[PDB]
Amino acid sequence: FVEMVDNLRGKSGQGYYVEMTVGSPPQTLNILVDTGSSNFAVGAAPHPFLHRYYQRQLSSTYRDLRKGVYVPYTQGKWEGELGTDLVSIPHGPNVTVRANIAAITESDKFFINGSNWEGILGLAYAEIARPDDSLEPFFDSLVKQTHVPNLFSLQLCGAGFPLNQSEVLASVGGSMIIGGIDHSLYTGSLWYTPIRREWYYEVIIVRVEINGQDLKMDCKEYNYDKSIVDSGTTNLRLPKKVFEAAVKSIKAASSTEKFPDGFWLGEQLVCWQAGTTPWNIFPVISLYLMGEVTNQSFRITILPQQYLRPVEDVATSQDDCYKFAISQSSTGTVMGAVIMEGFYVVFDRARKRIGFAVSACHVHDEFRTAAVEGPFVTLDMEDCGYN
Ligand SMILES: CC(C)CNC(=O)[C@@H](NC[C@H](Cc1ccccc1)NC(=O)c1cc(C(=O)N[C@H](C)c2ccccc2)cc(N(C)S(C)(=O)=O)c1)[C@@H](C)O
Ligand SMILES: NC(=O)[C@@H]1CCCN1
Repeated sequence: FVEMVDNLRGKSGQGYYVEMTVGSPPQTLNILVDTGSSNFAVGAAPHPFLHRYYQRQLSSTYRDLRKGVYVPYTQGKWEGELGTDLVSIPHGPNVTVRANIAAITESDKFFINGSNWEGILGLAYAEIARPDDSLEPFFDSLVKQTHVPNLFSLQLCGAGFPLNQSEVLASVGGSMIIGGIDHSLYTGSLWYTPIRREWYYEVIIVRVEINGQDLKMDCKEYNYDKSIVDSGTTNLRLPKKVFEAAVKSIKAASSTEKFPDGFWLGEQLVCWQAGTTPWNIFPVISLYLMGEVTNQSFRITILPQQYLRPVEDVATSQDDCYKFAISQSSTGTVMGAVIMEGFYVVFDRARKRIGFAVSACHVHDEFRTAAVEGPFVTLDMEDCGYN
């Protein structure tokens, strides 16, 4: 799928987005790819952080549904008006689809200054779309209206170091292959875990390790409430109990250096002289997921290069600085960009499963690399899922 390879732009901490056009004549907009929601929405009125926005009055194909819509996210929220219009993806399959579109009229802490995206593409299921499950999500409309296979895959590429606005604009930020899988985006084998239920892209974690050492918690604690794959979330987010235990372990593994509590809470950056970041003192983190085969599991392992996110501390500073991107949640585990930047993730909706393979663009050093390995069968499974 050469045509779609490299169709994403973006950065760590900012958001990965794809170019789409809406209405007639086509209006071009950068749309954030978000597997943590199911609404297709675009800025539709002026906003400080928006360089452009959808102008319904200039689209001859716009259809006003005369209904309001409200969408609150873990971070940010917005309000808008529902309609439908023709939508296309310049660097995706060659099709045009009539889709539901939330025209954003008011928002709070949703749009990000300097992000370059103006809308969001909720790729999860109807069950969680607002106002309710009757508002057909975009991917669903795409599959019903075309011959595109009911599957998409994502490769989000972090850089390992900061990028200014010009570099971010002139750089490839990943690929979103619509309807298929591109072997050039990963190495090794693709391991699949079941989509537990079709609402969020829900999965079940069966074990967690920090540098091979078992966190040793009841696996229900790992999925307490739920565990999901969310490309629209920056961090690897963990339930309070798991988070406290994981952080105590990461601290113990990296104790040759002491960091303020603010670092561990993600409130302050840590910096080292240019090129001297001590990646090796930080542990790798492994999450074991249920396999498709009964009593079988596999694990995905990330490196500190995935969980210590680069941040530019000023313009002529000779320091490499980062923020700890693992934080706590009171709404289950959220495998955000920190996990996704390490793997090629296949959302196989047709077979209700998610595949993971080491990403061809994941960041690493000469000594360690991200990994996807299995199978494991000593595993004490299911009672791991929450109810
Ligand atoms: C179904 C829907 C009504 C609710 N579902 C969501 O809220 C889900 N998350 C999807 C939203 C989508 C979104 C929200 C705001 C701006 C852009 C997209 N994402 C978040 O809620 C979310 C986004 C962000 C975030 O900054 N996302 C940006 C755009 C981003 C940067 C880098 C990579 C990917 C995304 C952060 C966090 N934090 C919780 S954190 C500090 O732990 O990572 C959460 C999930 C938490 O259930
Ligand atoms: N995310 C990006 O901007 C990529 C990563 C390396 C340079 N381009």
